[PDB]
Amino acid sequence: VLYVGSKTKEGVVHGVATVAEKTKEQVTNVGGAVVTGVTAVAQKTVEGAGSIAAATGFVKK
Amino acid sequence: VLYVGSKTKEGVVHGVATVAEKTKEQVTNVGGAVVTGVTAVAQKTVEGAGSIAAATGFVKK
Amino acid sequence: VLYVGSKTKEGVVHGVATVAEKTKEQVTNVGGAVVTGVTAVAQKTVEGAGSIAAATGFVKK
Amino acid sequence: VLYVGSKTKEGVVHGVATVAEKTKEQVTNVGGAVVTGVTAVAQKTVEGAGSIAAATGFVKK
Amino acid sequence: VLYVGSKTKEGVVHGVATVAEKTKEQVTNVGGAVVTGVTAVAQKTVEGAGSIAAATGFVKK
Amino acid sequence: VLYVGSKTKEGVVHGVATVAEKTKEQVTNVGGAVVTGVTAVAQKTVEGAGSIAAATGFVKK
Repeated sequence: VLYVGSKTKEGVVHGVATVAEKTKEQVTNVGGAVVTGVTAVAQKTVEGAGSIAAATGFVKK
Repeated sequence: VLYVGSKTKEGVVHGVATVAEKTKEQVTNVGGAVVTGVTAVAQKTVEGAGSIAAATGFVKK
Repeated sequence: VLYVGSKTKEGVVHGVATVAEKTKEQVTNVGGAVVTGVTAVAQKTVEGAGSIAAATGFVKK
Repeated sequence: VLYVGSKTKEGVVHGVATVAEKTKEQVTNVGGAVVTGVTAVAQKTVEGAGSIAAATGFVKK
Repeated sequence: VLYVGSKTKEGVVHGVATVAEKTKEQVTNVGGAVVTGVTAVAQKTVEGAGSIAAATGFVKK
Repeated sequence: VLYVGSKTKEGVVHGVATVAEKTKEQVTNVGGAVVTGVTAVAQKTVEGAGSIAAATGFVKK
C-alpha cells in the first residue's frame, strides 16, 4: 500500500580502477563460445533470466 | 497504492577508470561466438531475459 | 502494507582496484565454453535464474 | 667515446588509473604553503635541484 | 669509453591503480607547509638535490 | 672502459593497487610541516641529497 524506498541500490557498480599491461593476448575459438574481459558491469532483471558472462558451446536438438 | 521511490538506482555503473597497454591483441574465430572487452555496461529489463556478454556457439534444430 | 527501505544495497560492488601485468595470455577453445576475466560485476534478478560467469560445454538433446 | 643507450627510461610514469569519489574536499591556508593532489608526474633535471611537490611556509631573511 | 646501456630504467613508475572514496577531506594550515596526496611520481636528478614531497615550516635567518 | 648494463632497474615502482575508503580525513597544521599520503613514488639522484617524504618543522638561524 505504501513504499518509501529511498537511496536504494540494486545491481550497482561504482569506483573501479583497472590497469592491464599485456604484451600479447590471444584467443582461438573453433565452434564454441569464448567470453573474455568483462569489467564493471551491472544490470537488474524483473521476471526474466539474467546472465552477465554466460558461454554455451552449442545447443543441438 | 503509493510509491515514493527517491534516488533509487537499478543497473547503474559510474566512476570507472581503465588503462590497457597491449602490444598485440588477436582473436581468431571459426564458426563459434567470441565476446571480448566489455567495460562499464549497465541495463535494466522488465519481463524479459537480460544478457550482457552472452556467447553461444550455435543452435542446431 | 508499509515498506520504509532506506539506503538498502542488493547486488552492489564498489571500490575495486586491479592491476594485471601479464606477458602472454592465451586461450584455446574447441567446441566448448570458456569464460575468463570477470571483474567488478553486480546484478539483481527477481523471479528468474541469475548467472554471472556460467560456462556449459554443450546441450545435446 | 661511445654511448649506445637504447630504450632507456629516466623519470617516466605510465599506466595509471585513478578514481576519487569525494563528497567534500576543503583546503584552508593562512600564510603558508599547501600542495595537494599531485598525480602521474615525471621529470628529469641535469645540474639543478629538482622538486616535485615541495612546500615551504616562508623564507624570512 | 663504451656504454651499451639498454632497456635501463631509473626513476620509473608504471602500472598503478588507485581508488579513494572519502566523504570529507579537510586541510587547515596556518603559517606552515602541508603536502598531501602525492601519487605515481617519478624523477631523476643529476648533480642536484632531488625532493618529491618535502615540507618545511619556515626558514628564518 | 666497457659497461653493458642491460635491463637494469634503479628506483622503480610498478604493479601497485590501492583502495582507501575513509569517511573523514582531517589535517591541522600550525607552523610546522605535515606530509601525508605518498604512494607509488620513485626517483634516482646522482651527487645530491634525495628525499621522498621529508618534513622539517622550521630552520631558525
